[PDB]
Amino acid sequence: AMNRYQALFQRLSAAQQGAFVPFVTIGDPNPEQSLAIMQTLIDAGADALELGMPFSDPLADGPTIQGANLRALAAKTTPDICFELIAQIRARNPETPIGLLMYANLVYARGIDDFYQRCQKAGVDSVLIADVPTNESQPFVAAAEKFGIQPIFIAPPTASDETLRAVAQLGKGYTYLLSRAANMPVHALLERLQQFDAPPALLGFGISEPAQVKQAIEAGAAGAISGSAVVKIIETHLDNPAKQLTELANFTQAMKKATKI
Amino acid sequence: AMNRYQALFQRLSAAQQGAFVPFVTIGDPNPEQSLAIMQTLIDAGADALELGMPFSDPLADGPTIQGANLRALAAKTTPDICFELIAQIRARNPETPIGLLMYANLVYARGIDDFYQRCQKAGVDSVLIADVPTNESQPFVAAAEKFGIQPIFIAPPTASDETLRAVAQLGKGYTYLLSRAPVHALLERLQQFDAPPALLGFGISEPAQVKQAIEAGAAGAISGSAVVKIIETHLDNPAKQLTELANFTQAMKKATKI
Repeated sequence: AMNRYQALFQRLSAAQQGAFVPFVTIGDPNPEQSLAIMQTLIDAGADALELGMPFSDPLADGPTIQGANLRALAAKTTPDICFELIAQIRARNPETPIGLLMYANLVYARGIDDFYQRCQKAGVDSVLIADVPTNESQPFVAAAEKFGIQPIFIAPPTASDETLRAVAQLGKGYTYLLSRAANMPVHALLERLQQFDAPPALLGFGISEPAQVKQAIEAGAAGAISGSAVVKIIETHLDNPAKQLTELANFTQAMKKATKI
Repeated sequence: AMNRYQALFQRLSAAQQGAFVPFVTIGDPNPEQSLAIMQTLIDAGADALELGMPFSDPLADGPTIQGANLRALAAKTTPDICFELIAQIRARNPETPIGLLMYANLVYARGIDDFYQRCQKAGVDSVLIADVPTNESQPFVAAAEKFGIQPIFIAPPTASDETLRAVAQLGKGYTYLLSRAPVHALLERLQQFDAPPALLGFGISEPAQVKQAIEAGAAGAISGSAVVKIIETHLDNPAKQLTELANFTQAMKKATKI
């Protein structure tokens, strides 16, 4: 029977909407507030969550998500903590698809198979391994398959046929369409992905305005994902937890509204 | 019994100079030219090399290092090739220290022991694991010890004490600092804990930053992205690309005179 994303997309299409998926780092600014943040996103109309686990990368300091990683680490977030938090979100929201956007480091650290087992225990739907190409993805996918987890791949504009083949054969759930930006390349790739029979596309890069969401859907994507812009809201109101939440709800409502009509 | 870095710093100390260490991505812009680039850097007075292996991280924000990865990968650079190029540089330059700056991904991918064994075979002196904190570095430090490789760690200024005695204890070769020229202070504790000599690696792209690093008390400076930017801006003319790298490396090394 249908996985959570297959059902989401069919239900949304019947409602003539696309999907809005916000991204947050788990444990930012601390576990308890991160739990409130995740629930607030769901309650305000996020169609699924995309979630990152924190790790240190001092050479890459500066961008918003790295900023989140530092806060979560300062709060002593560990992967065990991240899985406990995901479990609680899953228990309270049994229908909401939950995807993880991981870097390989933490997935290898305690064994690949171990990681995906923990994913199944916590109720994760999908895992996107940000920094391993499709042609090296075999042990990730084998693990994902064993634990019923949908593998999510990135498909850049330049994607080769053998890359898109892999996406369609190995990937489930959705395809992460990274577009760093005239419209023809995006239109070309959406059409290509369908011809290869890949999972539905979410446009995922630099998406910060409601109009970008509406445009993604108009071009034919299934929805859009917003990284930085959700995390930025958390950073802007670090001093005031209550306003973090009301601003995250307001932003989420605006972005989800742009998925309609 | 001195590793390549100890023999280096002994020499540099006698010559009244600090260290200049450029960074490049192995195989950027293709393997043959990368081999010319590495030799050009050494010939032009680089005291050691810091070298990366390319991999794809399309979500990353960091255009210089990203473009280097993309270039090297489009030219079909693989880890096997990286080790072959390293071995050639080593044969031709028996004394020059060669440090790898790696992300964990590639080190785990075919096994940690395997990776450090290939470093040994290739004549690599040190490995810095960019994305694993000292207090999680046990399996890297063990494989490093097993195969005679020196582990290098980053000491961020935010870091405290036990993080910092761990860096001085576990680390060998040099210590990588992201402080800019707080820095007097952080260098003080490092030397107080017997850390390996400290190199400044944040935003070092002009000779005046190299002189400032040394004046500040550091043993030298690492230019983390500047050399890659010269590659990037002279892609259409390989011979010029090499002339610009020689000139830049010369001017950076000169700035190391105490």
